[PDB]
Amino acid sequence: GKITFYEDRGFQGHCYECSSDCPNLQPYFSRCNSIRVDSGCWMLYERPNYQGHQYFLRRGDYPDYQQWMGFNDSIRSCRLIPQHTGTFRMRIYERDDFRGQMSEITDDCPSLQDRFHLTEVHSLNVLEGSWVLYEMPSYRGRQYLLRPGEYRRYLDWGAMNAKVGSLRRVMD
Repeated sequence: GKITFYEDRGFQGHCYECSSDCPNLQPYFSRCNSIRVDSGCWMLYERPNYQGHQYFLRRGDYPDYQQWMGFNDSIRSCRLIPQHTGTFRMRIYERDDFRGQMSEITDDCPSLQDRFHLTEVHSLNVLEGSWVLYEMPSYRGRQYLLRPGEYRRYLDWGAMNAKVGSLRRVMD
């Protein structure tokens, strides 16, 4: 994977090229107002150690931070997301700790409201592949990376509430 961070918009100013996970990008650049992703699927984070607002980016040019639905120009850590192939799989649950009704999801869902008549998910279990959870339908709003593993409370994917609008498999 290869991603380049620019301090100013329109691919101007001090920049930095990255090809791996980095838990603290501050030793390399101070702010980010545009990005070129040459390859790889990336999750970017507002704060060091993969904290704060999260943003999903794939190959392409992003001339302003609005293009990754940014809240501000802070990008201080990043993950190169492993690219799974074949069946992605996750189980979603109505209640904490894998309780309540369970639904299995093995494809993209642009509206959990349309598919399940749900506005919230309170726990989920990611069995295969990485995913991005979105606050709003059609892959909009706040974003949260779901790697394989257990998420027994919504707090575990970094959200401040259980609102879930859409879910996307991380694919190139």
